[PDB]
Amino acid sequence: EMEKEFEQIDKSGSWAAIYQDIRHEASDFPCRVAKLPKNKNRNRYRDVSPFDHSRIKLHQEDNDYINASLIKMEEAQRSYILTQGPLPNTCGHFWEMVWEQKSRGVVMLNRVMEKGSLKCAQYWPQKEEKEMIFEDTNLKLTLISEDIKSYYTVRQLELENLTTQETREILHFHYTTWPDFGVPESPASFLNFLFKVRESGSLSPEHGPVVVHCSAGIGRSGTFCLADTCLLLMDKRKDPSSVDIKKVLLEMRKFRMGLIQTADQLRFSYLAVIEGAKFIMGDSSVQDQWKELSHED
Ligand SMILES: CNC(=O)[C@H]1Cc2ccc(NS(=O)(=O)O)cc2CN1C(=O)OC(C)(C)C
Ligand SMILES: [Cl-]
Ligand SMILES: [Cl-]
Ligand SMILES: [Cl-]
Ligand SMILES: [Cl-]
Ligand SMILES: [Cl-]
Ligand SMILES: [Mg+2]
Repeated sequence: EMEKEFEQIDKSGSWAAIYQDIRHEASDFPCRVAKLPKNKNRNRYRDVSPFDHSRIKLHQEDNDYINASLIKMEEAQRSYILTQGPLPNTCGHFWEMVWEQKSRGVVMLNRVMEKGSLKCAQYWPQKEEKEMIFEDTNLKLTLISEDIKSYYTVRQLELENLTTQETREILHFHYTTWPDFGVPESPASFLNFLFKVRESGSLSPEHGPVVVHCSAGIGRSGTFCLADTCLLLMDKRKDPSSVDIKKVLLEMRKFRMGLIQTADQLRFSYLAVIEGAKFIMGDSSVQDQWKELSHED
């Protein structure tokens, strides 16, 4: 049981050792496509690649490759697409993937510039009147509106397939205060934002999988998806004790390497899940309290 386990690990001071064991046990599958010479400039990080079995394929002829993985959680019945922050030359592929996979939401857990460097291309329009055309993929993207809170911004985007003229609303949930290789400021701020994504409907099984990215699409992204699936699992069963966090993380790691990048992101994951369980088991009030503690205004 996660809370018993949590205190035990904290008491013994062994998050590092628990975390390294997950890395030692983690799946190792091939990434032959990611490593083809022709795809070198489609990858942000040499040592962060999608496994071939789980990679999202673009529906070109030409080159179907994008650094993106379908994390398909069978028992939870939720899927997520995890991806790197798109590069200047892969922004059209990124929106092409959103369109073909029928995603309704994109969750971005990084900033475009972190520690003085460009960790993600500016892949969405910052101004209504200056829309983006991705000519390679025949798509157009327009900012419709935004709601800026203290530490996250929600945008409404309209994506248009120029070849068909069909349009879709995409919601963009941008967490702007989660440091690279870091943890959110509190369980409350992370959970306030996670429940905003949930409330939008973007995770409904009537849509394609939500797109989740940070810079590499593994650390902050893994943390977000792990907390969510753990909460979903206990919500389905109404049974917090039936969730094994480390087993869930190992299962997700069958679909993409490196998910959760530090022992403190692991420990933060347990914090978020232990706290969010209050909500799941019927303590209505904690949602307002998270919103307050997060200081979103
Ligand atoms: C340590 N650093 C690294 O391993 C790499 C890969 C990574 C993997 C994961 C990652 N975290 S996250 O997935 O964005 O939370 C950030 C980075 C940033 N990196 C880098 O900036 O390293 C580069 C490629 C820029 C030299
Ligand atoms: Cl930004
Ligand atoms: Cl900076
Ligand atoms: Cl970039
Ligand atoms: Cl940072
Ligand atoms: Cl790792
Ligand atoms: Mg304006």
